[PDB]
Amino acid sequence: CPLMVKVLDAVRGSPAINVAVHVFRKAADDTWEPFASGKTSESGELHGLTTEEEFVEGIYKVEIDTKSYWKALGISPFHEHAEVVFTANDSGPRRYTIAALLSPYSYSTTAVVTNP
Amino acid sequence: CPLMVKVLDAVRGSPAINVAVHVFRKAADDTWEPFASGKTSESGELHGLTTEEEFVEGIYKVEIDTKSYWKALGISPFHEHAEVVFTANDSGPRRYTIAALLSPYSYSTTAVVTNP
Amino acid sequence: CPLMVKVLDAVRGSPAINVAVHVFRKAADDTWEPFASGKTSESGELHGLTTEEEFVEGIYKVEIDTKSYWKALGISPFHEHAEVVFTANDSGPRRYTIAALLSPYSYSTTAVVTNP
Amino acid sequence: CPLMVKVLDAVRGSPAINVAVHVFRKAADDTWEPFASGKTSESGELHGLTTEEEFVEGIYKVEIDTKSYWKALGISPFHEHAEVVFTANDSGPRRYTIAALLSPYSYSTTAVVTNP
Ligand SMILES: [Re]
Ligand SMILES: [Re]
Ligand SMILES: [Re]
Ligand SMILES: [Re]
Repeated sequence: CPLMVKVLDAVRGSPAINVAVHVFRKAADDTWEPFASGKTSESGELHGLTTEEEFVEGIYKVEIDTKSYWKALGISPFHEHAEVVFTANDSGPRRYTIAALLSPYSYSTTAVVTNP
Repeated sequence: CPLMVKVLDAVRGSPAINVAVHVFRKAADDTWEPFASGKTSESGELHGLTTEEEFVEGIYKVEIDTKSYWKALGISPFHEHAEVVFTANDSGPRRYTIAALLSPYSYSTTAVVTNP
Repeated sequence: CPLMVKVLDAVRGSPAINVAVHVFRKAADDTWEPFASGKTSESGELHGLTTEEEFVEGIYKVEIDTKSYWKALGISPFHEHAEVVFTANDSGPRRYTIAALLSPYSYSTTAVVTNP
Repeated sequence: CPLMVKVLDAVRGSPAINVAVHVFRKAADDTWEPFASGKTSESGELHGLTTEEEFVEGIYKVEIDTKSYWKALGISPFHEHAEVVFTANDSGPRRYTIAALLSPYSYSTTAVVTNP
């Protein structure tokens, strides 16, 4: 419940299905440790990355790999990786939605952060 | 010139060229009155809409004829047109740049106000 | 189920609660007829505007009035109305989400259009 | 100059001034190599990053130090920095303009490619 990633295609007005998502957390030594991963559903969303027990304060990186999405559309992408880096839970637990909007020459990302 | 409009196409990664733009100003009876109109240049820009003297404080609406633009490129888009409203306060001379970024199912608009 | 409007605040990373939403449909005579209305919930979303029986093909306008949201934040907005106009159901029934992202000097809107 | 970066602040409706920008180029071993860096001017622009000869085909990452920018304005933002990737193909001379629009919880990036 506390972390959900959503990916949308601005050209098609559609969810982006089968986008690979990787989450890393910055460790003590300043390296990126693996945290969680998954693939977006039919609705362009990925739920169940983590639990409130595991999603502690820290610096997180969310990566998306869109190759499979673009190729399913018959598109040969010129690049296919996007990353965002943020601080989480630093004023207490919140629920986070990280949304990306894709097009060929533009990219947006927005975070919505709510209470219970 | 105190008012410029700039339009960008996120599908082509290009200025949006020859796009029709209409600017309206809210009248005292709450109707939108025509103010100026034009078509974007080869750089995606439209200047010469107003002199400094004609550009008074008020609530302005910029309407961008995205429908015709996308259809001319063989694309059937979502919106009939793109619209943004912006307010000009009274001030010393200020330049207002209205920037739109277009995709077939999404757009974003920003008003940049600078003291020249 | 077929039409949902969502409004988000990009400054705060939050849903925009109590935003008034009005939907109009273009009639035979080219006037805008009232269609539906409501207010966004805690989650920034408004569901239950219409039913598949009523949401027929046509040209629709979705208006938002953000005054109550901004004033609750202690903000005195310089304008507080946004509109989008689109064609619906023209290739068969779809579900539509119309999302707006607000900030003081920018505005985005995106439509996501899916099947069952 | 064939590469320019432009950064806009959606909270203030202004160019984002004195913002640090780093540009990296992907190397043959898949690492990001430093390419150039600078700070935005009073118009929100950064030019002089590269000569035409140094700007070869490749995959480029533009990192914008949004964290420091927002903190300097008294705002605690979501992202540690903003990142966009763009690819340059081999071609006749082309100008690449990378445009970012910043809010504390959202940003959008676009690559505009023009034939001068
Ligand atoms: Re991508
Ligand atoms: Re404004
Ligand atoms: Re608004
Ligand atoms: Re690109």
